[PDB]
Amino acid sequence: HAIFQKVSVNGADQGSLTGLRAPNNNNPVQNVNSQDMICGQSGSTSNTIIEVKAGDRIGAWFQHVIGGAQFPNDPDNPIAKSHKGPVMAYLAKVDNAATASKTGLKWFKIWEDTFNPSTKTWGVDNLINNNGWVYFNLPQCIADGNYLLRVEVLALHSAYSQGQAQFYQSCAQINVSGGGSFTPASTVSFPGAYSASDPGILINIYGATGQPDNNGQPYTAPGPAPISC
Ligand SMILES: [Cu+2]
Repeated sequence: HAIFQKVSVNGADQGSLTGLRAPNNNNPVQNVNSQDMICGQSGSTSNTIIEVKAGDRIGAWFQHVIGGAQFPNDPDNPIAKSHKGPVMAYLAKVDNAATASKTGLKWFKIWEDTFNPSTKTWGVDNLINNNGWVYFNLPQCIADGNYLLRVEVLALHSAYSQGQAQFYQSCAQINVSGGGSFTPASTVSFPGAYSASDPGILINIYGATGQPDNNGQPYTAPGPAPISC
C-alpha cells in the first residue's frame, strides 16, 4: 500500500506531486487489463512538466500515504516488508504531457530492479532500504521533448493466486533536453502488455520455511526487456 508521489532530478527534490498523475488512495490495482494500470487510479493531476536532461538520475519516491507515513513509527512506510517484488520504469512519447490522454500511448521500458537470486533481494527491498526512493538514469539516446515517466511497484505476496498480484503506479509528466535520436525498436500497450498468467504475475515466491525467497530462482519480470543505447 504505497504511492509514488514525488520526483527528484540528480537529487533535486521536485516537490510533492509536482507534475504527477498519482492516485488519491494507496489501494492496489490488480486487474492488469484495467485502465488504472497506466498511471494507477485517477486522482491527483498536475500542470508542471519536469525539465530533465537525457542521462539525468531520476529518483521516484514511494510512501505509504500521500505526505509519507500514515502515523508515527509506521511499519508499512515506505511499503510493508511483505510486499516483495520488482520495480519497473516505462517511458511514452507525447506532444504535451499535461494535456495528453493516458490512453493509447506507445510505452517502452527503460529500467527495472527485479530480483537477485544470490542475495535474495527484490526491487521493493531496495525501495525500503532507500527510504522510499528508487533511482535510475534516463537513457542518453532518447529524443528530446515530452514524455510520461511511469514507475511501477509489483508486489507478489499474494500473487500465488490468479489476479492477486498487486500493482502500485504513478506517472511523472516530464520533458527531455540534450537527447539523441533513439526511437524504440518495439513498444507495448497499456493496458495490454501484461498477461495475468505471466511467470512474473502469477507466481508463488515462498520457499520451504515460508520465506519469500522464490526458492533462490531467477525472476522473470513482466513486459518487454529494458532498452539500450
Ligand atoms: Cu499493500
